[PDB]
Amino acid sequence: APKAVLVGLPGSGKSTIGRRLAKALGVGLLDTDVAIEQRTGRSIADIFATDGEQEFRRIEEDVVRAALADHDGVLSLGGGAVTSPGVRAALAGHTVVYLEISAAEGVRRTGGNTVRPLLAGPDRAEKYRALMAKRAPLYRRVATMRVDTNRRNPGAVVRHILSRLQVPS
Ligand SMILES: Nc1ncnc2c1ncn2[C@@H]1O[C@H](COP(=O)(O)OP(=O)(O)O)[C@@H](O)[C@H]1O
Ligand SMILES: O=C(O)C1=C[C@]2(O)C=CCO[C@H](C1)[C@@H]2O
Repeated sequence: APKAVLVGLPGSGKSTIGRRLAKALGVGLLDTDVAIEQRTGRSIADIFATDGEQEFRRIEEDVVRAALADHDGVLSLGGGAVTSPGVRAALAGHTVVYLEISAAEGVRRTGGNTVRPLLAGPDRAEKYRALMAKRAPLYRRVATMRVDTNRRNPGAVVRHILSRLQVPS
């Protein structure tokens, strides 16, 4: 039972915030993207490219379930995990922190040479806004807490999370 589950588009800060957040709570960080790659011995890009997204979502869903059952620290889901309904159902009852980012900032923060099957040029920004439109509702439905990561330098993001995790709502 993770202390917290982080959800958000790529660029929202799931590894930046999830590392600072897991240290602060004195527990480990688990990223389901890396967990997929450790389970399968394959890169994320190879699974998309070779087996298709539908088969990727199935490994993901099973990895997420396994992490929700097993992990006691901070768990960050890959950006599209929430599109699988059985991920959304497994998330019920958990502490879910939606990292909210704008398009322009998400795009800016994701502009390096990381391989992203669903977020490649040209028109990468237009893709990101399609991902947002599609997924923002899904993140809102599963989240038990929403945090703007736009301006906030990370340590302030984390501080906000901690004090919100401690008090009732
Ligand atoms: N609160 C923040 N402020 C500024 N930059 C951030 C913040 N959170 C993450 N970043 C930066 O944005 C990029 C994407 O970070 P990452 O944490 O991997 O996002 P995700 O893991 O959701 O894709 C990194 O270069 C990181 O330094
Ligand atoms: O937003 C996505 O669908 C994905 C985001 C990632 O977390 C990031 C990089 C590679 O693409 C897939 C799928 C990963 O799960």
